[PDB]
Amino acid sequence: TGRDKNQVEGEVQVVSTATQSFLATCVNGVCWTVYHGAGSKTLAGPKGPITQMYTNVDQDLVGWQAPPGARSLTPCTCGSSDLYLVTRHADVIPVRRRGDSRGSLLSPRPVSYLKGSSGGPLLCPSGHAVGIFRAAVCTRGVAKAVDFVPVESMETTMRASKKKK
Ligand SMILES: [Zn+2]
Repeated sequence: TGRDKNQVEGEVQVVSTATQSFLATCVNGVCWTVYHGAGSKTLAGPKGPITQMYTNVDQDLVGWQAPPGARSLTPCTCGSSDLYLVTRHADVIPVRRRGDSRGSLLSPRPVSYLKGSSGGPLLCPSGHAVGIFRAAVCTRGVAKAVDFVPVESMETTMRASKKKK
């Protein structure tokens, strides 16, 4: 079921697929990344291409089966929305969630800098992942608001991995 070797111990893992590179946040023992970047799965685990377990195309999301290769952050809805997002490498900025699919980036920046920041996570002020960046709202040439996938959508995969048959 994928390579999944070498201890990851990382809340967010940067990877690259046949189309591009972006981010994936481990949540509830499930690595979640952005569908508009993975496509035909086969990304890069700790050391080898891993296969995806589920894919919410209607929601543009894909969740793998992370186990001993992921720290997995805590979901928790959090009444407070002072979240924090990290870019492909770091960029720790505070974003106030404006909805389950929207967050207000307190620090506007050129959307080009957010290229690959999608698939990351908006962590509550306590270290709880509740939103994975899905799209940047760029006005003149900088994102003035971040759109992201809801963690509640990850729970549906946990209830049943697609279950087509
Ligand atoms: Zn939380």
